[PDB]
Amino acid sequence: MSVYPKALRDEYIMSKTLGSGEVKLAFERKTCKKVAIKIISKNVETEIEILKKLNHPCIIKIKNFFDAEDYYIVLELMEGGELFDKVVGNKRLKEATCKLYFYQMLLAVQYLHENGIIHRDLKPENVLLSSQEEDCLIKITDFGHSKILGETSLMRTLCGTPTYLAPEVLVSVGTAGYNRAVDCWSLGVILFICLSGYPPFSEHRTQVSLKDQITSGKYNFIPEVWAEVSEKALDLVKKLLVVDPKARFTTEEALRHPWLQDEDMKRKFQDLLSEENESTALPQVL
Amino acid sequence: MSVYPKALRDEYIMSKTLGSGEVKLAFERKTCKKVAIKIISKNVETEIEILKKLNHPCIIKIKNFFDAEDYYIVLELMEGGELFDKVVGNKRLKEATCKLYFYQMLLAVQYLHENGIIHRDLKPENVLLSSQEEDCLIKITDFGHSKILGETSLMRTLCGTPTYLAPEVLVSVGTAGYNRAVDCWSLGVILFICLSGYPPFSEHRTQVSLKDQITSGKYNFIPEVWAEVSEKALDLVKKLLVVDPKARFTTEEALRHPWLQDEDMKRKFQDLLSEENESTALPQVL
Ligand SMILES: Nc1cc(-c2cccnc2)n[nH]1
Ligand SMILES: Nc1cc(-c2cccnc2)n[nH]1
Ligand SMILES: [Cl-]
Ligand SMILES: [Cl-]
Repeated sequence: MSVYPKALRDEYIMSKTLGSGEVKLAFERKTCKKVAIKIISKNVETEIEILKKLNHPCIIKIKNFFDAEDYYIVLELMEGGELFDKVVGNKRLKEATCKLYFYQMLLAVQYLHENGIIHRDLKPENVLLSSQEEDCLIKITDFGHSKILGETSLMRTLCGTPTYLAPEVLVSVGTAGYNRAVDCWSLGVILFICLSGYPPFSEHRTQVSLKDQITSGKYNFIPEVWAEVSEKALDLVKKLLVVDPKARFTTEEALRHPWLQDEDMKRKFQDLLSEENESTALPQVL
Repeated sequence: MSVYPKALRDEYIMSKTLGSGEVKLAFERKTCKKVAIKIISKNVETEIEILKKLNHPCIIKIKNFFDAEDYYIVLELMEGGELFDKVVGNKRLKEATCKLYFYQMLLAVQYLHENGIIHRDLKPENVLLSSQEEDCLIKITDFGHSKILGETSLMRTLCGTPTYLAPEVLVSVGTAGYNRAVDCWSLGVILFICLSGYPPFSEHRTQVSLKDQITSGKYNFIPEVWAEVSEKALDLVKKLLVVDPKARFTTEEALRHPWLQDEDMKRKFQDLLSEENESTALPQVL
């Protein structure tokens, strides 16, 4: 009881659903190559604007866009699907795999912040794996909730005498420009789930409200589970799941952390990178 | 070394400067009536959008707009000029006059908030008097810094499970939707200046920083000055200059305050209103 717009249909051959909410597999007619088409029912203009400008190997790339009776966003296909499907229902990833994926999430999020973009909705369902192999490339998706940086409204206000300026505004100055720390919290919640198989904060088998657990920063620590996990890995989690956003670890601090000082891991990612990049490598000036 | 655009020039005869920063007096050709033309050098689109939709006797009305090499905003002329020029350099207004003007500022700001608009830059230089008479109509101007309401970004976020939501975001929930209280602070600083002739917070003859005076909410109280002012008037000032924005008086609470329960004042404003409105009164169905 619905059709695809003529414009989309002219360029792509639509196929099977990859993930409803919907995301469909499609074939670009010109190349005969698999693509992914994200259908948004009728903020998307901001998302396209962000996507088009951003260029990193661990951030999803926009290939095409259709503004019809619904929104159609053509993206590169990720054959591994969602990271969520690897962690769902107490399923746990090996420490090495966690590092390989985490490192990439850190590089991706560092890039975003470097470029003044805050994702705001990082989750295992927004981290996509490139292949059905455990040693693969990851890419960050869903820039729907993303925000463009600048405390510009406060900065403009501060340029004047605060004769008439309310105290709450002068108070906010202390915290202002730490909105990006929300993404480091999120990564910290992601890293906990990956390593343990379980969430740090939940309403399962507890009296304390999800709100209170988070505000206090008192995560559920199950020793039996974490015993199979290194002290370095847990130290990093502890460093990102810090209530004070000014005290919280940045992507830079996390990347400098001992847990990430792994040359084997760094080499594997570089090998996966060159493997992807080998297909489109133009001969070069020597 | 500059000219007015042909489009503006086709409709208006530009005249003398009313206030630089610039604001010029002009004559609408069709009516031979005095107008005020605000020239902004190349947010104005938001300001026009707000102005066009808002309709209250104590809020400036937009008559025309020109988007040229500069921005030109045609507004109703206010022959009394800025309220700032009545309070500048220890000059003080009589209590009755303060009430008449304050009441109108409260009605104007109530309207804004009722309609989901926060002015954000209320000052005596943004309050315009209709005539050179002390008993006159006032109108609120400069919607440049104004913001359109809705905690929509937090509201959208709260619709989900906060498994991955940062604690600072859950903390902000307590305060969220009290941004309008910034305008009540501002009015409170305005009312202090009008009644006393002096500002509540300044770096003049004091050790404590302007920031600290405001954050603490410790205004400069000079008894000798305020002795000539009623306890009701000062009680209202004390009620608006409250550090906690949740505890601070709203426009509704202020309008309900004993100081404003003045039928003589309310009658005078109504008489000034009908006097302005008499010119454009269409005969009506009886
Ligand atoms: N852009 C993109 C989305 C997807 C996907 C794959 C499987 C399930 N859900 C989403 N792949 N590539
Ligand atoms: N719209 C408007 C502005 C002004 C004005 C008058 C005098 C000084 N500064 C501004 N009258 N009416
Ligand atoms: Cl179809
Ligand atoms: Cl000219």
